[PDB]
Amino acid sequence: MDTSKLKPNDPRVKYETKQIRGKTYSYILGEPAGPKLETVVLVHGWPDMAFGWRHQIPYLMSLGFQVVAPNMLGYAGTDAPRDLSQFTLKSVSADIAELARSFVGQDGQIVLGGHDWGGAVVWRTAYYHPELVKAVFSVCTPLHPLSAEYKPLEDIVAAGHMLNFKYQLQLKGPDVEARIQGKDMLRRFFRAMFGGRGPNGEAGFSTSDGVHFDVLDKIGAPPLLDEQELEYYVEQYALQEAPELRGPLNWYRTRELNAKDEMDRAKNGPPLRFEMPALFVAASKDNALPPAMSKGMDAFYKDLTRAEVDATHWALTQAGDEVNRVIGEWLNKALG
Ligand SMILES: O=C(N[C@H]1CC[C@H](Oc2ccc(C(=O)O)cc2)CC1)N[C@]12C[C@H]3C[C@H](C[C@H](C3)C1)C2
Repeated sequence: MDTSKLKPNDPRVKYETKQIRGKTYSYILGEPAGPKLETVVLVHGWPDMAFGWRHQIPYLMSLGFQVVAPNMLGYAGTDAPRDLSQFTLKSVSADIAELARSFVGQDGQIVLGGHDWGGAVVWRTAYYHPELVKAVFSVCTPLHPLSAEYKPLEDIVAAGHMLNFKYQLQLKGPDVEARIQGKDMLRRFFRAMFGGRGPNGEAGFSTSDGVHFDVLDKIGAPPLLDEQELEYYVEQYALQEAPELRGPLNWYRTRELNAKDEMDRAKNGPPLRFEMPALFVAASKDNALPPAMSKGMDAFYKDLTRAEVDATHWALTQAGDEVNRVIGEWLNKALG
């Protein structure tokens, strides 16, 4: 089979929905070349969608894997509940567990991979559902420990800490949700988020201040999406009810809910400990998720493989071939 990246509306895969824990979940389903060896579930982040795995999906199919890549809660053809408790890592992990078992059966196991917010999801899924997850990998996103405390991000950055996360204040508030509505604004947003620049090279997004709305009308073509890829992101995001970014931005509105879930697990529940094979792929030039942030993470794993790829945040695509071979070689070791 052709292993080149999925194009928009690619015919090598199926596009389906299933009811999952009270929500319509849409996903990409790729069937294996040859006998099915494993099922791989792939979890994207923000502001991405299942199509963000376009380089990995046909590659994994060619190796004999069934691939299920959902549009996560809030995104594209998937429901965007009003209730923020649906957007917690624990609830979305349970969604993933039910969706995965709808393919492999309740007794089955999966390989689970994530990027960005999806990487945070898959570490929690392997923690909440060890019965299900045979092997787990994350691109860019390292492990964070179980939250023992909750402090508003406002106070954290006001104290001079976690300043590379300050854009999340803007994302969780009203401004992006209110201003980025409709296809034409979504297109400008995606030009910014995938590397487009203004007439004098100004960025459309920063980790300090978030989306730079005044740059958006003059932002040029993104280097990390071709024109039809850009338009597919616009079209798919436009499936959401106005305001279209409510669902995706709800992921930044769960800090307190997630903390409450995990302060519990951190006192009664089992410790964070991954006995199954795990892979962490860092990205050299990710300024939100720099490799240095993964420093103390190996102690939580019996069997963690580390890799680094020379790419920005959008490593699945910009370094797609290298990421593919890191994953494929690790799976050779992890599954056999
Ligand atoms: O915020 C998160 N991703 C955004 C994705 C888009 C990027 O913006 C970019 C990136 C690159 C470019 C470019 O190449 O030009 C432009 C804009 C900024 C960060 N990810 C999380 C994932 C987990 C959970 C929570 C906290 C922490 C760890 C990071 C969210």
